[PDB]
Amino acid sequence: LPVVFEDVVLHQATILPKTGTVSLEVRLLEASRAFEVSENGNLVVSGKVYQWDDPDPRLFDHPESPT
Amino acid sequence: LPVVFEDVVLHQATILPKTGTVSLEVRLLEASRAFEVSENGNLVVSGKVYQWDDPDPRLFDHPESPT
Repeated sequence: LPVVFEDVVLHQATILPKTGTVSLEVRLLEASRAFEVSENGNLVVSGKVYQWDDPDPRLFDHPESPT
Repeated sequence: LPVVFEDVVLHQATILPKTGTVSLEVRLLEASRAFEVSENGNLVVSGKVYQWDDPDPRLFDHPESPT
């Protein structure tokens, strides 16, 4: 699955506890191509995610270095 | 449930056929206070909906008439 992200925003950081576990819940709106990762009902990450219809290798050619 | 809608956008108008039925799907994102309505996988309405914490009856007082 070649994937594409767009307009990702990180609102707060999740501090992994030394002991125990923390549950991250991810929700998708395939209609709008949006996702939201929430921790205990508090927004953590929000953006757009959708499959890449036509991957193009040319995107990964290394640009000429200015120096 | 006193509710507040914000930034409501309608994308395409759904035509009810004379016969049969049309299915409407609603998905809420409680964390982001955003909703989204889709039909057959095509976006129909998007926006923000959330519960109104402190209703104010002052808001519904009838505004001064233009004339």
